[PDB]
Amino acid sequence: PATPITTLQADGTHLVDGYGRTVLLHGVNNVDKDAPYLPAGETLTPQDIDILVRHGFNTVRLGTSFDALMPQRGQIDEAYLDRLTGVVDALTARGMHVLLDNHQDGLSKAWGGNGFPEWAIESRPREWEPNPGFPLYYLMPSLNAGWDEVWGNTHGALDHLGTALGALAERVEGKPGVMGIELLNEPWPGSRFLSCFPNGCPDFDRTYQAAMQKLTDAVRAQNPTIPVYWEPNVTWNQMMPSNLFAPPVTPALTTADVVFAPHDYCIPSQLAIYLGLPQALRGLCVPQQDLTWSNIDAITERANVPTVITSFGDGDPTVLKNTLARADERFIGWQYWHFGAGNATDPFLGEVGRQLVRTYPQATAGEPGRMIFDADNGDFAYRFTPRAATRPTEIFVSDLHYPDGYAVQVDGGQVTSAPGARIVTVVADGSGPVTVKINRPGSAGAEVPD
Ligand code: NA
Repeated sequence: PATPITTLQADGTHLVDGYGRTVLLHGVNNVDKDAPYLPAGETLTPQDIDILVRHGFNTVRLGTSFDALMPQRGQIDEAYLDRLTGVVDALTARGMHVLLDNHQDGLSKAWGGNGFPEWAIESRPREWEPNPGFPLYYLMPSLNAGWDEVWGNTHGALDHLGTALGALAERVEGKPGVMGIELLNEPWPGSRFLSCFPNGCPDFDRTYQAAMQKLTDAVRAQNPTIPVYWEPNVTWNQMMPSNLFAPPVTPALTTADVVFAPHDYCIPSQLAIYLGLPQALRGLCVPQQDLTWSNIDAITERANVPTVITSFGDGDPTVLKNTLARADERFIGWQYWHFGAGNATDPFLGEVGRQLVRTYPQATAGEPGRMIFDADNGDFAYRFTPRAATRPTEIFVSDLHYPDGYAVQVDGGQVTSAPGARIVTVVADGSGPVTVKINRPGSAGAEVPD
């Protein structure tokens, strides 16, 4: 008898469910970048969804796009919206919190990318201008001129995008499992991007923040309560800090339920995948990714809003621990790139899945304390401080790490679930801290960090 899914509400840095519990989201991306969008029989199947549930994932970052929503000037595609809501409903029915990702790469299909419809952008690449494809096409002069049209609202591109996202927001209004709308994937600053280096671009971030606020206000005009997810400008991915929410340079947030949505990629990993550069350069992933996490801490400290890592990984098993361990340190959730529809085999049964599939507290009837998971042998420890909630703490137990079953110990509380349950339920004895250990029966287990 599964716990009915609820809306999530940001309370400082916490996402809190309808039962008063603090939620940790671990899941995947599923994004359709080419017309026709979400066509019959090419979306996530019940077998796909069974795979996600089996491995205890509780979120999907589901792609949409301006092009999908408004493929002709001023004309919402209501049929596309039917198809999208069908996928959303399928996911939320199985306990997945769905984040609607307004996706783009390279601005538009004019450049071989996706996201903004071609009718909305005037700029076009010339026949003689080199196009290196993703990701280096962000250096093309015509693609930069396109971005300038966006941030200058030269031809009303953001006004139309506001209409599109407003229509989406209206369509999903009232659905508790919709965790929000992510306003724009990887926003690129355009022609003056060199102002972001080597230490960020406060003036651009003022422009960007105002655009995100305008979009947020348009969304909220049609759906007053839906959470909105704001990415940093994408020079973030080249180690640059964000200047969002940094008065007096940029405004303090005065809008409820805004969540920070950064990505966490290793540059040399991505360069090896897309350019064929030496894989051994990934020697630098650890220190470079540590820089990203430090940039996240700065936002957390200054703005006091939640963070979800909305994209990371991209098939490289060597880099995952850098995200996973640092996210666990901060009790921050995440969505892995990428999970395709129509899987003929479970793609989580190898090295990537060994790390992504974890024992973890999906919802805590308390304030989270420190947590560790050992992805080699399944050792798990977690401490938290109880607060009153209307449901118990629920901890998903990896279906991969315990081939002879699992043992659970709780200090300061009790296990109320059956032996071998997929979900461990824990009720606190009192006001004092609760410590949960889960491990293989013969293991001495993990210790709570610090
Ligand atoms: Na498609």
